[PDB]
Amino acid sequence: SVKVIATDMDGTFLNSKGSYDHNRFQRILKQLQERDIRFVVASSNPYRQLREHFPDCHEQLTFVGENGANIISKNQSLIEVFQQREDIASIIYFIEEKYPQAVIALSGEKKGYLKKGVSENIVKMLSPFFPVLELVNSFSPLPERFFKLTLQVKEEESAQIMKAIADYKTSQRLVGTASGFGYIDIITKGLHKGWALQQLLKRWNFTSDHLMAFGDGGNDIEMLKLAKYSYAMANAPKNVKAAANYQAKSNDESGVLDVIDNYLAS
Ligand SMILES: [Mg+2]
Repeated sequence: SVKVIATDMDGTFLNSKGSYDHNRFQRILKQLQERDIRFVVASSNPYRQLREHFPDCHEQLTFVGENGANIISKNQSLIEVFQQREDIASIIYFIEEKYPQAVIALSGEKKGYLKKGVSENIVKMLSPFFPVLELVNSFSPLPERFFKLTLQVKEEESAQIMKAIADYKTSQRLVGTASGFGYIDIITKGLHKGWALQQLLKRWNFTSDHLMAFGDGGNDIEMLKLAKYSYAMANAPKNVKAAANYQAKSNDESGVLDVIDNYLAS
């Protein structure tokens, strides 16, 4: 009895080439709509970057970006929660002083920011997760309103740095969540994809019993635990599989659309 379908993007809905079966999807979408089944894109990426994947139908979908702080539906802003400048400045000072190896990117309403001096190769890596990317000589004072920050770090120091963040004075406001191999999103504490879906379920008057959800990452775990019909991609790591009730094929075998066509076929 599925009424909302929510999917992660990178590593899940998207294949390893960063694309998906457009035709198969649009035909599925027509089906979902005529059944009043809601479709939710739930990603750490900014909304502006998520809509580009759905050029011809984005206005018919709901988007959860920034892991949760920004929600758009029907091409309209439903929720936008910004971090406090004082908190941002403070966690930045802490990371610069304590973990100089982490590359810091700020994710703003309209663009992203890196510090000048970051290597071209990093700039080239990140520039994909941002509409526009501006380089500044300092973060103090700050530039725009910001949904989240992103740290690029060695995957092996990831846990340590996340714990350092959780133990810092900004603790009640800011928390890290693994948003990919070698990445930590510093989000407003509690504003994760599970929270986002709860807000949408509560607003559409459904329960988690009607939720089907797909993920492959740490930042998908609250969402997966929430959804009764929770799917870890075949390519997800053990801990993310632990949070799911069902396993899908890999993102390179259209694992998401496969499950959806299966449900519909039911
Ligand atoms: Mg992912």
